Amino acid sequence: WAAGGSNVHFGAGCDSCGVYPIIGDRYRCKDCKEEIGYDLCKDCYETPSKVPGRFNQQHTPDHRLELA
Amino acid sequence: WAAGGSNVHFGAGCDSCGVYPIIGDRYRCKDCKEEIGYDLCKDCYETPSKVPGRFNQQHTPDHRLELA
Ligand SMILES: [Zn+2]
Ligand SMILES: [Zn+2]
Ligand SMILES: [Zn+2]
Ligand SMILES: [Zn+2]
Repeated sequence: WAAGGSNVHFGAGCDSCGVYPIIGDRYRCKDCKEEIGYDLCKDCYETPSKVPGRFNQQHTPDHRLELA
Repeated sequence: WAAGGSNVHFGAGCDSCGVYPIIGDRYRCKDCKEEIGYDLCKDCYETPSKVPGRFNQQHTPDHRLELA
């Protein structure tokens, strides 16, 4: 069972703004293969933003992001 | 950034024993609704034993389960 439901993602936090839990939609990078994952909320997804990661990930603007 | 993410899944709980977070391996149903998730811990997946949540109108014995 998903924790928090479908509008609260207690299993990840935004790498750009640090929000936790991710409220709303969640976007997850499929290119960053580091174990920690790379995730962002919608606001940070929609905003042009250079955050390479919060846990020493290597996320480049060419990386692809999908929603869960 | 995913919390846990290795033997700790803060985005899911077992539908069989209600444990949360699922510590250890996590099995997720691929046939149940993408929205309404169905998850199990290792113990509940491997054990052949009735629990009151072992199958429902939504999650049915033909459903397939994958590892995370
Ligand atoms: Zn990335
Ligand atoms: Zn954000
Ligand atoms: Zn199912
Ligand atoms: Zn269980």
